[PDB]
Amino acid sequence: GVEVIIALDISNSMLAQDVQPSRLEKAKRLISRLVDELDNDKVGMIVFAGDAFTQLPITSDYISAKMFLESISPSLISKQGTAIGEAINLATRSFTPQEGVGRAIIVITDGENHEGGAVEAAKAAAEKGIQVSVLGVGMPEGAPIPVEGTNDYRRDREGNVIVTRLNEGMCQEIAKDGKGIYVRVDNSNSAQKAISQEISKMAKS
Amino acid sequence: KGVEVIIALDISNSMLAQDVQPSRLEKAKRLISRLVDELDNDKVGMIVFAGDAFTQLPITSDYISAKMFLESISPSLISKQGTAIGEAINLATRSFTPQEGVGRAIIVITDGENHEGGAVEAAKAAAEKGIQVSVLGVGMPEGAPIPVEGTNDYRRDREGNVIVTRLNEGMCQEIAKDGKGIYVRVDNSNSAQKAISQEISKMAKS
Ligand SMILES: [Cl-]
Ligand SMILES: [Cl-]
Ligand SMILES: [Cl-]
Ligand SMILES: [Cl-]
Ligand SMILES: [Cl-]
Ligand SMILES: [Cl-]
Ligand SMILES: [Cl-]
Ligand SMILES: [Cl-]
Ligand SMILES: [Cl-]
Ligand SMILES: [Mg+2]
Ligand SMILES: [Mg+2]
Repeated sequence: GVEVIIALDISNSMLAQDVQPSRLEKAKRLISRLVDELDNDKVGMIVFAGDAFTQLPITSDYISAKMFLESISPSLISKQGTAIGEAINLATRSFTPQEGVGRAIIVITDGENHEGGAVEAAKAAAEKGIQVSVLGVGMPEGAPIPVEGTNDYRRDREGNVIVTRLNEGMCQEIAKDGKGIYVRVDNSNSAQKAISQEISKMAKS
Repeated sequence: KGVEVIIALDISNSMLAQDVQPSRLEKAKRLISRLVDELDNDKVGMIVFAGDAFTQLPITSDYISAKMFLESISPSLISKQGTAIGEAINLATRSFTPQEGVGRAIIVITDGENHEGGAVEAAKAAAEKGIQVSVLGVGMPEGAPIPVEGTNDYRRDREGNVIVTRLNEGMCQEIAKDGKGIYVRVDNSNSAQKAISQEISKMAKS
């Protein structure tokens, strides 16, 4: 039995629709399916934008895990930014006291505009027997972010349309130093299958 | 007291932006349809333009046909891209009846974006022939991306970057001023249509 903590980016950029139906909703589908492949394991979830917080404390209750998953939206966090380092640090503190267990942190993000700290956070996790993997959601080419109520798109401080890009290089550096894997999430089931197989390989270690 | 009205409609790719509902182009068509409903003893013609301009509807009192010619308008009518407002205005001035003593208007409907020059001179030359050139500016000055039909993607430049298109209010205003017509911004209300129909009515009565 292993412990998996998901660190899900819920910043505004995750509402981009360059993966269907959006980055965030694709990420929630993948998590749900990830949970379905778990056996006698425990799963927790952190959400982050400018801050990070524990959305789901580490649990074997998969029915509740899916209900908590389905209620996630960017409105859970008002402060904006991409605080991957804080999320990883929170996750490392969020595992159970048991020794001898395989432990994974799965960061699901577009990796965009992270100031600094994720790489070190991932390094610190790795040296505590935790493997940090990153699932990169979005495309490097860039997409605008639709606004639900209106017919407009998200705008920066100056009032210009925001184009958000997947930053794969950032995602890759985190995963390398966190001793996990990186995979790009696209419309297929490829990312979910790749991370699920990394989980169950860790389980048989 | 009949007048002659020629509409010069921008059908370049930027008119597929959806910052006015349902799009800049489709909003323009709906406005034109209502403009035609307000005509009485009048004639109407239509030109579409992007990189080139052509006559979509020769000047006519047949409003039923005018509306069905409107429906067939889309950007695929012209493949060459650009914003050839001057060419459209110049074509419009050649398209009116020869008859002297008749009020005549050219109504340019566009986001006025990336015009290379000529429009203001063209509008001035129309004005010197007694034709009043008005401009209905569609879109947001603050910019919008251009969705691609059927997909969840957006039009991209050569380098792969999302295109953002803005209404250029300044350019639209210069054209209307020198053309001796009015400038009005098109938004989601019926305000632009009523302003222009008012201008047309005012012309017919003077
Ligand atoms: Cl999936
Ligand atoms: Cl951070
Ligand atoms: Cl970093
Ligand atoms: Cl912009
Ligand atoms: Cl274009
Ligand atoms: Cl209207
Ligand atoms: Cl021109
Ligand atoms: Cl000009
Ligand atoms: Cl861009
Ligand atoms: Mg973001
Ligand atoms: Mg254009």
